[PDB]
Parts: sequence; structure tokens; C-alpha cells
Amino acid sequence: MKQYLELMQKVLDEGTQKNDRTGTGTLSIFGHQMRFNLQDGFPLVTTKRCHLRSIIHELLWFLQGDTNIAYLHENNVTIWDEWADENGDLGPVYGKQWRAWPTPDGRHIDQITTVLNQLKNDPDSRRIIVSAWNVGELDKMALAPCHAFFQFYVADGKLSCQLYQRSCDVFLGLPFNIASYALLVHMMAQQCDLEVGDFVWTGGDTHLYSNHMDQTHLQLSREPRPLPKLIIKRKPESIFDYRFEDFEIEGYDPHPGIKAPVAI
Amino acid sequence: MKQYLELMQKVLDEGTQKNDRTGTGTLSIFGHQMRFNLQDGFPLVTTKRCHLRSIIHELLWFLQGDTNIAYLHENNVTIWDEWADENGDLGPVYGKQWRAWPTPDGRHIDQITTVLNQLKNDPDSRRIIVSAWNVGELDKMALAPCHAFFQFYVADGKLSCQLYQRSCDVFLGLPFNIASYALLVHMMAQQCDLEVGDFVWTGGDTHLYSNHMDQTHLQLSREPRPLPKLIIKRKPESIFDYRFEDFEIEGYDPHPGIKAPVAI
Ligand SMILES: O=C(Oc1ccc2c3c(cccc13)C(=O)O2)c1ccc([N+](=O)[O-])cc1
Ligand SMILES: O=C(Oc1ccc2c3c(cccc13)C(=O)O2)c1ccc([N+](=O)[O-])cc1
Ligand SMILES: O=c1ccn([C@H]2C[C@H](O)[C@@H](COP(=O)(O)O)O2)c(=O)[nH]1
Ligand SMILES: O=c1ccn([C@H]2C[C@H](O)[C@@H](COP(=O)(O)O)O2)c(=O)[nH]1
Repeated sequence: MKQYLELMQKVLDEGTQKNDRTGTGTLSIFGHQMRFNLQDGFPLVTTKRCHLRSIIHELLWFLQGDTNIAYLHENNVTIWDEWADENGDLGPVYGKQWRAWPTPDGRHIDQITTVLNQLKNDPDSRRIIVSAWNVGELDKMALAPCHAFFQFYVADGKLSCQLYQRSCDVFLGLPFNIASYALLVHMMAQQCDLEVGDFVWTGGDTHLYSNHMDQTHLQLSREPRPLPKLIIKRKPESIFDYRFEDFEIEGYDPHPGIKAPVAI
Repeated sequence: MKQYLELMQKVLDEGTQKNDRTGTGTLSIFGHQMRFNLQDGFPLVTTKRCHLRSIIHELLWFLQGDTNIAYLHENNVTIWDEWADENGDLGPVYGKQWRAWPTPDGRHIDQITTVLNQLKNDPDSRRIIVSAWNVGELDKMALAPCHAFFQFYVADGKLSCQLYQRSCDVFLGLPFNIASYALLVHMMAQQCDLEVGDFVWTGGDTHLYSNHMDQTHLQLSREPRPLPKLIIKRKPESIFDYRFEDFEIEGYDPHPGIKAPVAI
């Protein structure tokens, strides 16, 4: 997509040389922002083939509050396998915070229901927010949340959402993350009888791994194709009752997939 | 400042009509981002006079973990008076989360010390973060945190910081908030022996109250003056030992102050 390639070119042109915790080199900038008007089309990158399969399953899994990889195994989704312990536990990651943020006084807070209520009953609110950044639980997570925090906003019948992403692998992670939140905006909007507005992506440490330079140059040689259209085949009774088969993408004509490796 | 007037013009040109919780009308956009290279000068707005007095006292108060207005009363700082109860308690707002975020297991987490340690011992980290968004404690706060969340970043000897601000009154609040975090970057950087990089400001609901239109038009008629320079007169032993008198601003030549009213 224009915005995504622009970010990619920006990091090449402006990135400073920066290592990760493994010591793998990156080119890195700090602070970036992109906007996707969801009425223009579903923002799934076209300059390489991306599959929605794992994105949908992972979102549904988040929404269930499940932190065990079992449901992903049931569907042969393996993207969380590298972080899971021997019983398949990830500690209190995304799903547990979204659906059951624990408080000092023994409660478990369902931030998804909170936000849905707020969107229906108080759409002007400036605090419609879900955070996964539970400071006291970071140590137990297999991973500190990358998409840390998000806010919704309603104006003129349209639902928007902004994500803060503390750390972004622009090549491997970003296309996935964008489509993931865009999906959630479409499900949220449907459940509240709103149309879709903007997904605004904000990044902290926004980087390209040095071993992704050939792929980056290749993708930058390609022209964005028209955006696909998301189809929701069915309207469920709640945000928690979406099924995998509810979602279709039409008009997805991507250039070919490109593989990118990780160091260990 | 260029960036600040640009935002102001943007909200006039692009804001949609939007009420707050009191029902006061605003023009509002969602999602914006500005960058202040702190090496260019301290980003205190010049197109109206702003005083640093209350900004410094409030930051020092935040850094102490104090949530009672008593220390601000000692210095006749009254900006939190409208929210304080009869004993002057604000509930568990900023200071308590920064310095003593409470966990389900009975701990109190000092996020400022955490972040200082990380900046000194692991500056490549992509999770150097302070959050005030403690979901379980929102109900007890006199106010939900406006500056919800912030991340630091080090590259090339330079400390940067990004703030996520869920809600922004561009006319009254924004100049204050910018100078506040810019100050904290200068104190942080000093304590870690780094130079200063960028302050990146990111906003959610970014708005102008309709009863600020005359002031807005007036300020937009003015030309930014050169940025002032922050002087730190002394180097304290820690981030917690700054005193009010440690700070001076040089070369501050602002156009005249402009008053803006609030509805009740
Ligand atoms: O390797 C990663 O671990 C994850 C960290 C955080 C994550 C994921 C998710 C799905 C799959 C992996 C990860 C996810 O939904 O949130 C990773 C995480 C984040 C990104 N990113 O683009 O920021 C890229 C890679
Ligand atoms: O009236 C406000 O209450 C506060 C909300 C959140 C706040 C403050 C602070 C100082 C003084 C007031 C407030 C502050 O440091 O954080 C307010 C808050 C935030 C803004 N803003 O620009 O977002 C403008 C006004
Ligand atoms: O009586 C109230 C008090 C608070 N809020 C919510 C929505 C407001 O947006 C937020 C208070 O902070 P602001 O975002 O409005 O600045 O809390 C209400 O809806 N009603
Ligand atoms: O062995 C480790 C594991 C984690 N981290 C910190 C810094 C990393 O930036 C972050 C892991 O997430 P990333 O931001 O690196 O994606 O946690 C380390 O410093 N060392």
C-alpha cells in the first residue's frame, strides 16, 4: 500500500543503525504514523501476498481471552509456538488483558465489553481504550505486548481506531498487525451499527532488519494494486461469537509472496 | 511553533463537530503526530506567553509519586484544585502510577526507576515505557490520565521520547503538555549522560473548543519567534532530586499571553 511503501522507503532513507536484544542489526526510526481510510478498502498489503488465515484465528483467540495456544493448534496456526512453554502457556499476554485484566482487589476486567458498552452508550467519550500494557504482569508474559494500547473514536456515524505499537518489524510484522486491527474495527463497527472510519497506526521503534534488505528492495520495486474488500458473511449476536468462516476477502490481486528469515 | 500552528490550522480545516462530556462543542480530529527536535531549542510556544512555573512544579510533584495537592498548595500552584476532594486527594493519578503502580500481588512498581535503569544498562530496549493507564484504578482517579503512556528510545547518544495523549485541548492544554515532557526528556537525558533527541507528540482526540475560536484566529495571525534554550543550573544526584530553582529559560521572546475560558 502507498503508506506502507512510504514508511519502508523512509526507514531506508532515515533509519539509524540499531541492534535488537538478540543483537541482530536493524535500521530504525522512532515515531511514525499512517492512516487507512477503511472505506477505501481493506488495508491488506498487495505488494506481496499475505494470507488472512492466521490473522483471523489469532484475533478470535485474542477475543476469547485465551492465552493457551491449544485453540491455535486445533486450527494448525503456529505463529505463537516459538513463545509457548511446554504446556503451551504464554503467560498473561493479549487475550488475558483484553478480557480479564487483573486488579489488586481481585477483579478481572473485560476491556472489550467495556469498550463496546461505551461505543453504544457514550460514543463521544475520549477514553474508549484497551491496554495490554499491564505493568505488574509483564514479567510473566512470554513477550511484552508489541501492540500495547488502542483507542476508538466515533464521529459522523464512523468508527475509527488508533493503535500504539511500541516496536515494529516493518517487513514481517506490520502487514499482519495492520490487517488484524482493521479486521477488529470492522467487527466492532458491525456490532455497534456504525460504518467504518480510519485505522491510524502509530509506531515507536519502527525498524527493518538488515537481513531483510533484499526483500525490501524487491517490494519497493512493485506497484500497489487496488485494495481488497472485506466481506462479513453473517452478523453474530456479539463481538465474541464471530467464527472463522464469517470472513471473506474479495478482489485480492497481490504480487507474489516474499519470504523473510529471522535470526535466532 | 510551526508544528503547533499547523495542528491548529488542521483542526480548523478538518475538525468535525464534536461534544465533550459536559456537552461543550468542539472541532475534533482523531490521530495526529508532531516531532520536536530538542536540539533546535526548548519547544515552549512563542505565539502566546506561557509560564514554566506550574509546569516545573507539577513535574516535580509527579516524580515524587505524590497524589495530594498539598505540595502544589505550598507553592501556590492551583491547576489541580478543580479535581481534588475536600482533603485535597486526587485518587491514584499520574504520580502514583509513575512511582508506585499497584499489582494484584501487593507490590508497588516504580516505573521511573525502571526506565532509568533500562536507559543506562540496556539503551537498545524497545520496551522502555511508562504507563499511567492502570485499568483497575481508573474508577478511583479524579480524572482518567490524558497523557496516558510514554516510550523512550536511544540512538546515537540521543534520548528521544514519544507520548500518547488520548485527549487534547489544543488551545489550553497542548503547549503545557509539550513543555512538560520536553522538560522530562532533558532531566532524563542529563541523568543518563545522553544528549537530547526528539520529543514526538501523538494525539488521539485532538480538538479545539468552539469558545476558543477567537483566540485560535488571533494566535494563527502571529509568527513563531525563535525557540528558547533550557538551562539546567545544576546536576542532581538522581531524577528525584531536582529542585524548582534548577531550571531557567533563556531567550524567551513570546507574543503576548491570550486567555481562554472553560465552560462548567
Ligand atoms: O515475532 C513477533 O512476536 C510477536 C509479538 C507480538 C505479537 C505477535 C503477534 C503475532 C505473531 C507474533 C507476535 C501478535 O498479534 O502480537 C513479532 C511481534 C511483533 C511484530 N511487529 O510487527 O511488531 C513482528 C514480529
Ligand atoms: O483540564 C484538564 O485536566 C487535566 C488533565 C490531565 C492532566 C492535567 C494536567 C495539568 C492540569 C490539568 C490536567 C496534567 O499534567 O495532566 C486538561 C487536561 C489535559 C489537557 N490536554 O491538553 O489534554 C487540557 C486540560
Ligand atoms: O461525567 C462524565 C465524566 C467522564 N466521562 C468520560 C468521557 C470523557 O471523554 C472522559 C473525561 O476526560 P476527557 O477525555 O473528556 O478529557 O471521561 C463521561 O463521559 N462523563
Ligand atoms: O533477552 C532479552 C529479552 C527481552 N529484552 C527486552 C528488550 C527488547 O526490545 C524487548 C523484547 O521485545 P522487542 O521490543 O525487542 O521486540 O524486551 C531484552 O533486552 N533482552
